[PDB]
Amino acid sequence: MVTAKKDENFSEWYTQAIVRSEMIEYYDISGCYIMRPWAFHIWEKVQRFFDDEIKKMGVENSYFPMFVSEVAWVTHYGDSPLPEKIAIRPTSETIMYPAYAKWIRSHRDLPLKLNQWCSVVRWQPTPFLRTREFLWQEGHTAHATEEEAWELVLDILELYRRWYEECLAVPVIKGEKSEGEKFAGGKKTTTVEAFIPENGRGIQAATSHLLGTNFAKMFEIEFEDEEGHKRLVHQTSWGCTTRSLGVMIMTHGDDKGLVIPPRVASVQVVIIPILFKDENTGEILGKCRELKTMLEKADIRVRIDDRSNYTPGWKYNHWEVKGVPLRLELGPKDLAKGTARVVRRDTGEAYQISWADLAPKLLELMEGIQRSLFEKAKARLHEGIEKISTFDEVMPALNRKHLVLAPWCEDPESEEQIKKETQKLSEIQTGAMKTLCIPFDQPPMPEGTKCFYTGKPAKRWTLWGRSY
Amino acid sequence: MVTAKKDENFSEWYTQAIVRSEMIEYYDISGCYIMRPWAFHIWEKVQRFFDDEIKKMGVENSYFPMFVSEVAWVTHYGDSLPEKIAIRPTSETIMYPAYAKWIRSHRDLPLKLNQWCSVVRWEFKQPTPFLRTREFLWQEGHTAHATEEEAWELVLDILELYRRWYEECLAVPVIKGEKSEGEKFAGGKKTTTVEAFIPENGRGIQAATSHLLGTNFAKMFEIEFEDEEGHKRLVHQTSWGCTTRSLGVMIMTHGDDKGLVIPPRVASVQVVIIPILFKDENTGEILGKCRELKTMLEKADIRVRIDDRSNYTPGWKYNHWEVKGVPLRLELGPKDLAKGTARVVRRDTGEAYQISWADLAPKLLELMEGIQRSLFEKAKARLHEGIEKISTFDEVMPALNRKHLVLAPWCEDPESEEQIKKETQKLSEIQAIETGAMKTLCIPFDQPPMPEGTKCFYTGKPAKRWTLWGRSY
Ligand SMILES: [Cl-]
Ligand SMILES: [Cl-]
Ligand SMILES: [Cl-]
Ligand SMILES: [Cl-]
Ligand SMILES: [Cl-]
Ligand SMILES: [Cl-]
Ligand SMILES: [Cl-]
Repeated sequence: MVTAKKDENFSEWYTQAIVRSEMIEYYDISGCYIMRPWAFHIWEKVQRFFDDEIKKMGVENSYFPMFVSEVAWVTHYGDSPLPEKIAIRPTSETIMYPAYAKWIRSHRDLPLKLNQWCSVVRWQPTPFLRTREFLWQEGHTAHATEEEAWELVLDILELYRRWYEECLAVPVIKGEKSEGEKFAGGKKTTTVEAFIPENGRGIQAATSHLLGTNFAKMFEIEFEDEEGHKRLVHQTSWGCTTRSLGVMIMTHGDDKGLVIPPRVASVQVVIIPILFKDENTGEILGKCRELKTMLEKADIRVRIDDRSNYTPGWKYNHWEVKGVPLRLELGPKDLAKGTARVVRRDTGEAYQISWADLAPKLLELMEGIQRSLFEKAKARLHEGIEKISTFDEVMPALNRKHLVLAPWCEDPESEEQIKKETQKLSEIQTGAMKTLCIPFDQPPMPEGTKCFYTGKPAKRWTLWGRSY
Repeated sequence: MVTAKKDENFSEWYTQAIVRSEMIEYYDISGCYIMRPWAFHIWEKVQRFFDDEIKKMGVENSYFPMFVSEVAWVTHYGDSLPEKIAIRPTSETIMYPAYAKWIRSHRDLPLKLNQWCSVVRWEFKQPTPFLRTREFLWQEGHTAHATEEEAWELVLDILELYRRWYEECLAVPVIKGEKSEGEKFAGGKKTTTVEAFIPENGRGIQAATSHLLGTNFAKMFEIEFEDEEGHKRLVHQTSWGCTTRSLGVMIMTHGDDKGLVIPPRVASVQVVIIPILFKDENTGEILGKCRELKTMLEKADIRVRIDDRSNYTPGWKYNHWEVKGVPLRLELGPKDLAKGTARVVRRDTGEAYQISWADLAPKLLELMEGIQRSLFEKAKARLHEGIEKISTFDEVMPALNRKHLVLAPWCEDPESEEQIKKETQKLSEIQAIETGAMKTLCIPFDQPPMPEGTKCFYTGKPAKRWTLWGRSY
């Protein structure tokens, strides 16, 4: 059972929700966690979804060593030292890019498209959101042209929007990072941003980089043009991590614990046979098994919780804290009437559905729930963004736990100034406010509109806020 | 092109085939390889098949951390770490303290976990991709049950999946069996196995294992639960794993002198379309029909690739896809455009078929089935031809020298195995003068009859069970 209130002690509510739903287990190296089936199976769903979509695009998977010759060093084995100290892979570029130079010779070798599903390590932790060790996906492509490369960068970004909005039901905002927030080696970084109302922080959801040609020049990734001319390749890289799970929990969770969007739920309907005195139990258990079969033929994912060592009441709370969307109760009365009682997790509403009507009615409720979760979350995000024009509007907005959309000249130096300044003021009253992205969806920029900070001509509207 | 002959130069053969098929790239750290798609997608398909099957059993996936508090130590970050930390040696050290916390009552049982991941084994000797590597991919399962009976049952269920992984997906025949006391897992009580055979060097190779760990691990980590009557019991555990070795085994089993032969059930591309074009001839007539034929074939779920690359001849493409072991090649030339047919070539036998465009999808599904059945049947016939049923130790060296295994009546005494290993190691060296040790591979589940007085082929003590021996990987 979850006792901490989401809107009162947020970090405590969160720890409760993930721990009490059996998603994680804690561990003696800080920033490292055991990922349990309840969390891992949800990751399987999005992984499957993304994997299928990238295969449609002709992307292939592969696996690279975790060892190369910033860095973390394996220097000893036992007590004997290593004749050469071997590095754990800091980043994949080190290995993939030499290999790309050797595999690419002609335009006939392009585009080259590889992805990896693996875990990675980094070196003040929060489960899912910021960990020393996570699962992710990372893709690296090589093209003959920038247009082709750029088209892939956006296609992936669109898949990341889908992963969040279609699967996780989390609304996200597409945009470019500032010069100071993009990948430093790369030409151009696109991103997806989410928002956590309860502490008003923005959080980067996934990223898709147009890397251009620097790494190609650096690793001599070169190809023969159709006319026989030596050209550099145009590269992209992209990734999305198990952070996405964090955001989903934080977005849809309520006081009773997890709420899982049907489209990614391991168990969509849990069936709970009510036993009170042992005269009707056989018929009841038998019916449930039939309903499971009937529902499964409609692609519904179902688990009968017929464990005899637990009460009906214990089962409700259990499947509620785990966030199963739909609970179906079948007791002696329900059996006699030919019906089942169904309760949605998002709202608590209960329905009495007759056996024949069950598949279509559950299919429909799940769509209702999935959509309802997203729209509620979308409404919240819009409610958390304040359009503003002057810097003095900023601190009052951040105290409302809101983000801000403001006209900015896009001067990198101004962004550092803005970071420092907002940090400084937040202390008097980290607290810093930084660019989250410059949205693809730009409102109009009336002529002569000034940057909200420097007074100079504003170039574009920028999403700002406190951040993870 | 592959230049080494599979039975004359087996190792060289194997090395050419994996590289020229573009299954792997080489890497500056020895025993470490990049696994390119042609290889990795075969891993993807077996993983899918296996992961579907264990979910039906209630096994659930999880992810345990790669680092911990014979070990490889990470000591610095840049130029510098306070506690020297370690790449996870086995998974038991992290997993079993967690099982100890998770298990308290009979209601918590059974507990069935699995992990898909990469592993580092630091000691490898001489490196060969899929066979002897620093890093590999695997799955490892770990369960815990109220009774030994239930766990044992799970062990055998898992072993059955391992037979299916090999025989159904990779068309590799295997033999289920019990390991001997000296070949089993040290700490466990019973260990079952799935063995394969490599005709070209006469070696057996362990394909996968499923262990009845019993309770000694429970005792060591204090994984106890309370009985349904309040008594503290130790859990009965299992574990089981299957690695990328499965692929090296598939490679060895079906390959021939032109290169790889990949079973249609796991081939990344099942049907390569090869437009009979030359440089700057393209008029769209050939590519056009090729694309239509592709679309038509994917409507029957055939995995299809057109090789439209402009700067290679058809002959070079024929060889390139043969080396890669694509099961089926479909050739579309001007002549075929004129006759309303395609010519398709079976990779496994060379046999060619003239097939009319409308017959292609049903005739190709049928061919792929046949290729899949044939690969298994021919490997199974080879497997049973490689096994000699014997009565005494004398018949041993001659059989080893025919690159075969032996099936012998054995008393199962653990010291005899160590002896049988030494003697054969010694006799092999004698011949080298003018490696070689023979061990138990398994005690097969499938027991032929055992007449009343039958003696142990080596000690003369009365024999207990028939036992499969051979030289080994
Ligand atoms: Cl938090
Ligand atoms: Cl899935
Ligand atoms: Cl990346
Ligand atoms: Cl924070
Ligand atoms: Cl070999
Ligand atoms: Cl194991
Ligand atoms: Cl088939």
